[PDB]
Amino acid sequence: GKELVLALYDYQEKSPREVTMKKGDILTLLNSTNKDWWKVEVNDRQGYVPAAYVKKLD
Repeated sequence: GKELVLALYDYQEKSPREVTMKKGDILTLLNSTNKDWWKVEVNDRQGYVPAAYVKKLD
């Protein structure tokens, strides 16, 4: 995915499939098909984070 999202809160990964982000991070939204968890790229890391904890930039 090429779209960007702003991390609204800090979030430490709770499972192997999740990824960690700091508030203010600009992440690349890879997949937003799931209503609750969006897959994002945090710099050079990849995984899921709660959709409600990020904000699409467009």
